[PDB]
Amino acid sequence: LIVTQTMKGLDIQKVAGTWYSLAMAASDISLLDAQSAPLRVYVEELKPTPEGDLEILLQKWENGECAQKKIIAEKTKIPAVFKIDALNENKVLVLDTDYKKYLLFCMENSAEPEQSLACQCLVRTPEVDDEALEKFDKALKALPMHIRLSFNPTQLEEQCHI
Repeated sequence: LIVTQTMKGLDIQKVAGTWYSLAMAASDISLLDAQSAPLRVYVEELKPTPEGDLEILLQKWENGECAQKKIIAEKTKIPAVFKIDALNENKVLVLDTDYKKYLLFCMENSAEPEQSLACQCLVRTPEVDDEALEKFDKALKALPMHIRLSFNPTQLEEQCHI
């Protein structure tokens, strides 16, 4: 309810497998600032369960080391929207995907006021996808982002993007 872009007809089973966090954007600079900033997470694999929840394997720079983490995004009644438990619990939205090349998604808080939001362009291969990046930029102009990060094919192949 800042993000009002979801993918129609999402088949969550088809997002299974390998992904690369080619680009990231966020509403607040401090969310993506340093290696260890809170939302600087690098996706490695999407694992939908048979019951339709979404597990996410990612890397996070935790204590001077690139750490391995597993999150479960629980399904909702909207197939493009998932929910994560926490103090504040946060929605994950799938904005758009072709399954085979790119997926765009955003993470937001239920706050108020306090927009607060981060989005990624995920790609299947360690390549700069011009088309994906255009679509990411379109989805973003509707949103109030203040930091934007981009990674090259060498960094994409490194734990925690170098």
